[PDB]
Amino acid sequence: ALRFEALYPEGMCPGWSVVVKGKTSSNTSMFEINFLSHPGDQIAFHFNPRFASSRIVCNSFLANHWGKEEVNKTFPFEAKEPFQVEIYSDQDYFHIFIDENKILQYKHRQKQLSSITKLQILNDIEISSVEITKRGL
Amino acid sequence: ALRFEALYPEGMCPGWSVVVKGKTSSNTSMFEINFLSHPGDQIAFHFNPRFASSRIVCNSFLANHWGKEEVNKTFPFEAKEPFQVEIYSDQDYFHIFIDENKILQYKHRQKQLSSITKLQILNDIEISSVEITKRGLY
Repeated sequence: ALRFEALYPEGMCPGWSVVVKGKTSSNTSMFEINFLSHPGDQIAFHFNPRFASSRIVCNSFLANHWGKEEVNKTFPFEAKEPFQVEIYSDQDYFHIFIDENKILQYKHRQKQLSSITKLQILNDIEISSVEITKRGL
Repeated sequence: ALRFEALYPEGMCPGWSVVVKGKTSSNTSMFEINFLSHPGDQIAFHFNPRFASSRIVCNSFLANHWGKEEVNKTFPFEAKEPFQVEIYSDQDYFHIFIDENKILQYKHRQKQLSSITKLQILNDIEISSVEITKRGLY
């Protein structure tokens, strides 16, 4: 289920911060935040907290398939408790901060960062706020 | 051209704030912020600062035509300089602020507030931030 999507045709990578605040209703479900590139809606970065297993799965969906999963055991989420996820990209990585602490970085596989124009948030997250802000200046 | 669009299928009206920061590139063009209703991306609320004449036009496209234009008495914007515009909706109005100071209110003409699922930003605005936030105690 699509919960939120933003489109910024000039490109939201690198140099933009994305802050998502909300909470997850179920202790067994999951949500994802995807950064998509044009053309073809390829997933440059897929950030997928899985509450049933208490893992964050990250990957990219390029050339119509997933690549190698990067699985992180740092899981700063609890069902029904508000959280804040901040994502920023520089020339080389996506950086994830959760409740103000650094969690992981994900190295770019899609190098056409400026073609990343869409932010998509799916599944079990009740969104209270999305903020997208230019920082690379 | 389209500068930004956001979609929240659960309906971003009423009880949501939208905060847009940016500046114009030209001294004499215009930009607009539209709230769009589902289905059909219909223009429930159109907010159009026009820098050539220094007028803000607000309107809706309903029943197949643009309604009566509401032209604001003042124009607090300056071209080529950062600004912060906030739009908040309750049961009766869109409320518009600049630098957190209320500019105008626009009475809802589209009554299907829950069907307003898209925020669209067009034309001469170099966006630096968009924030869309649910009001906690509505």
